[PDB]
Amino acid sequence: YAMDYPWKASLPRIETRLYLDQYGGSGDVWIGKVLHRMTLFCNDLYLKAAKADFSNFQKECRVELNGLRRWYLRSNLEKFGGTDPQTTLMTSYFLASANIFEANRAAERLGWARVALLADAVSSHFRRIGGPKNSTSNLEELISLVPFDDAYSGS
Amino acid sequence: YAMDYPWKASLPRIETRLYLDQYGGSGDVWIGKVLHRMTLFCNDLYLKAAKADFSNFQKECRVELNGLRRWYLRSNLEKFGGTDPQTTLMTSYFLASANIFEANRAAERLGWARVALLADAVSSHFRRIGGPKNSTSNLEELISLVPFDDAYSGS
Repeated sequence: YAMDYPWKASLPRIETRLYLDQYGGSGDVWIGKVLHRMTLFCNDLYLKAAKADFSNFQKECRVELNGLRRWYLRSNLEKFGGTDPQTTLMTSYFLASANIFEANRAAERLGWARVALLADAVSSHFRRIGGPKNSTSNLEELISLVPFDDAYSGS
Repeated sequence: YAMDYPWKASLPRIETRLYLDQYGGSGDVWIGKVLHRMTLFCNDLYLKAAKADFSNFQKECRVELNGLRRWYLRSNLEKFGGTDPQTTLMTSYFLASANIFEANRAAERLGWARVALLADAVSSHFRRIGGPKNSTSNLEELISLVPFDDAYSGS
């Protein structure tokens, strides 16, 4: 994994799932003059911390895409663009949630993935008419499909 | 003044101006059993006190007038409006400045003026077209004339 995925392109979440699938724990032994183990270093407990918090993170985020689904399919924006909405829906939430993965900054997390899906289905719409020379529908009103909050939606 | 200006028609700045003409200071003399004075509140420096409080009130009454009159021109609004827009600006800003007379509430004083132009001048526009039936544009766009404060704008 390290030779073909450099630091420059690795998401900070993909291998953290894969690191569970590669880690033995305290069933792994160092040799020396005499073989030995290290329990401040390797336990069956660091996994128990990790298979607790990452597992409920995997739990608590897949109900969010379940909640993020219908908004895309109700705000009249899913109609045009790609061949199908669902593969663009799951792609745009992956890179928007593999980076930020803690339960206190969801408002930044899901608000990222919304305006992720806003700017590309309209990027599709401009080439399908050939640029902004022959577009007539007003485009600064699509920005209101994100709900109005005071602390965010001003600027 | 007190026989034709009820409490429902008495404004807190046109009142103060109309008492300085009948204010005496220490020149007002009281009659008891003996012709006698009372130096404390019947006092001549009090007349100079409020008049020192009243000039510096009016000094911002000219510069917010000059400040607003350059904004109303460039905003392309004199297309609409009454045939005398300067006095229409006068009758709108005064109706705020006679109400709020404290200094550091200028943002309340400017906003009450700047909304009540573009909220009134549109009502002239509908008297020609018949209502909202025969409209030809999006009337929602007319807060572009309003300055952007990053806290105050969106709500």
